[PDB]
Amino acid sequence: ADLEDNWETLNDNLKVIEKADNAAQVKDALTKMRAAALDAQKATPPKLEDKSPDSPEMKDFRHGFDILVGQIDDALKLANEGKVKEAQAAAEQLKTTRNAYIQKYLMDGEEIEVQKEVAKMYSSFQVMYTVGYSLSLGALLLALAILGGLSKLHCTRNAIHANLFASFVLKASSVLVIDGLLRTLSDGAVAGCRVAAVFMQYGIVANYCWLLVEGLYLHNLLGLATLPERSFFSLYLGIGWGAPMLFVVPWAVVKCLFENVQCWTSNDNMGFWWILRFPVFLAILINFFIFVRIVQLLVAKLRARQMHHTDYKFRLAKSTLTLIPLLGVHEVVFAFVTDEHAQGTLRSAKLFFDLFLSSFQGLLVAVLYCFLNKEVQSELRRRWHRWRLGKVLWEERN
Repeated sequence: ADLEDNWETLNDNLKVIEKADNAAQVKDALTKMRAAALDAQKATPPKLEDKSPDSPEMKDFRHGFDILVGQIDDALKLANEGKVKEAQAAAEQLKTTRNAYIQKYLMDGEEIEVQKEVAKMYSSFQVMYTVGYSLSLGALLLALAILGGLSKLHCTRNAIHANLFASFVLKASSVLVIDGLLRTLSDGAVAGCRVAAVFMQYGIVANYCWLLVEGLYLHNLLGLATLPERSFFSLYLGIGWGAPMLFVVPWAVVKCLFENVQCWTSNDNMGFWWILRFPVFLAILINFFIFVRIVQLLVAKLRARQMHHTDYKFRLAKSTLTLIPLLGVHEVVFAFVTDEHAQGTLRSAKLFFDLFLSSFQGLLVAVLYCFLNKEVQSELRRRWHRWRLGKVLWEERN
């Protein structure tokens, strides 16, 4: 019905035709273009809303679509004869008619301004996630700098975090190299982000095994609180790190050299479902059934008053069960919840909405586990006054 909708149908199906491998694909796309052209022909472009429906402009507008439908039918005849290449070549000539007959009626005084307003919004969203990730990066760089090299260093919990934070810092930095290189002999830099896109998919799944570790070593460790093994789990600590590398790295490094295109590799279906969608789904599934037993045993400690309102075990509990569903579900909606291709206008809205939450991802983890823990806040203020005292006595020495 709406002209922009039919106009989008025409553009996406041109793309379908351009990338088609057989006549049936071309035929189906041309069919959708014909139907779209027929609908658009009955609409009123913005520049002619004040004009009469019988105006010479509206008659010109409608004749352009008669020409287009004519060319579409010519391309259909070719596709129906199995002439894929000829039909594809014919489809490339539609843009010529659209530009000369219809394009002059969409770009008017008001509509040529919207073009820039929409443009400064996508470039604002471009820094809006760049800022998110830079702060998310900096948070984790600071969160690790305080936990690393301390009396916290003697903690094993403050290591299964130090790596969880290391998985989000590897990702955020990879995204700022993709973002950076995508706006800059030349192949000495063009292939430079290709090796960087590796770490991003690597550290995109990795931030889900470390999210598996946090869920299990609340259960297997604090949940049970009866088993002697606790520190010797390094055999499954920085080894859990291995699953988002083993069932990812070949499924993307070998599948890339097979069908490589741009820096940020696009949907290959067979390629990426095996690459990252495999271990991220394996991790979010088994993290739910442990989570529901976590709360099941947590409420048992209410009447028994074991895990008290001020227990260190209970603090970690109201911070890890706050990161297993929030982070888990919203980055599960990411792959397939609104799984229909639909159109580009509605597709980008999903992408930009996922990029916004996916940017400030490592900020909230750095806050929940590091900057919000009460024994972390205290040791920090302890050594601050001791350093300050240190400086005072140092000035007295000389």
